[PDB]
Amino acid sequence: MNISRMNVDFGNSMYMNLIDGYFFELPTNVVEISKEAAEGKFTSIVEDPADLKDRLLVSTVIDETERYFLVGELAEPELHNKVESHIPYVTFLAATAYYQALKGKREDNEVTIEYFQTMLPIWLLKKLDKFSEMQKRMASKFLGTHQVKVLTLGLEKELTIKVEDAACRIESEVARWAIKKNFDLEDKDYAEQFKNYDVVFCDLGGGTDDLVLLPAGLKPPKSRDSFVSNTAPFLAHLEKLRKEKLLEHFDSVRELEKFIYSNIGKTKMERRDGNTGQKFDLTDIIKKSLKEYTEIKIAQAENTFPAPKDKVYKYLYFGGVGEVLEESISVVTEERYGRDISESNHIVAEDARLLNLYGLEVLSRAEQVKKQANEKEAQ
Ligand SMILES: Nc1ncnc2c1ncn2[C@@H]1O[C@H](COP(=O)(O)OP(=O)(O)O)[C@@H](O)[C@H]1O
Ligand SMILES: [Mg+2]
Repeated sequence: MNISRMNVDFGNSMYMNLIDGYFFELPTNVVEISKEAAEGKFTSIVEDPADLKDRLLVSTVIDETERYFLVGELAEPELHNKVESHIPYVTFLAATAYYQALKGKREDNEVTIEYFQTMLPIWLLKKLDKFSEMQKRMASKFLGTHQVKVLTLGLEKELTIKVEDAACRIESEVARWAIKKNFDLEDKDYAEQFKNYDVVFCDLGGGTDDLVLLPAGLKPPKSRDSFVSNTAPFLAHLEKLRKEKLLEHFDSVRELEKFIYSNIGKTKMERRDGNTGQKFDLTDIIKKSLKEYTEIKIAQAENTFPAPKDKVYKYLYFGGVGEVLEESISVVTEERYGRDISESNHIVAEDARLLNLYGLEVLSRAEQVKKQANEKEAQ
């Protein structure tokens, strides 16, 4: 099987990837188990490749040792350095094997990837004096030939995966390409509102909040000071909310997190007991808590890059939390700056959760065009 473009967002909450324009995502969990635990782990055969996604049991050889991993939703009932940790690498292998099983032939045991692309979080890059070298090591982790075994009964095989070319971009910053261009590499009219304003890109996530200062026209950051990461996370805010106000309704922060993004955006946020179908309106409690958090976010962003009083900044909010907070952001910015500045200067991205990934996708299409241009000039 041949893959032209593969773009990966190793999130803290979800692994997400686009493979030749095809989207799917997996829970980030990777649990390492022993050989005997993996045997007699999985009991009944599966035949439909789609079922593999929730049943990812793989092995791969690491430092000449064959090790066994539960990946994604199968790892569920059981901030890492993205470069030196095996977790992203193992997730990538399982993801690729899943896509092969879903879209490819049973007897095809080989996958070639022309162009692999991922990225690194700002909090990790800022620890080093040079971003480029860490990004190069990240890319090198995926370049070349790898093998993985699928041990899920019914879909067993050892897959050889060959990555011909690989690159690593900067999270949050790279998302600007999803605003600048569409996948046909046309300039977006949507980006014109940022033609004359420096923009603070606010990547609001579950575990970090990363901000990039983009000079007018969504141009590259001027220096290292234009990249900032914060850690007083959204998940801690939810788990404090759960233990204080909602202990009755959620036994884990993951449950509360799932209920919120599933239910934010409608007028009533209703919790549904499965046994008796009884109803609990949790709307007031939740929007109130989200507004609190948003007030902290707006203030952080405002204070992160001290806008000089002869400059007007605009703010573009994204990430999965940005998506959830969209309503809250509109309310809070209107209270704080007035309606006019709220609407024109505080923008929540559409596809906020997927913007980084989409930025990779745009770069991979430009790269793909560049390649074909180069190869035809080669005569
Ligand atoms: N459809 C969705 N699936 C999963 N999470 C979502 C979804 N929509 C919004 N979210 C929110 O996205 C957050 C994860 O944000 P993300 O940008 O992935 O940051 P991180 O990678 O740090 O978790 C979750 O806390 C969740 O509340
Ligand atoms: Mg992210």
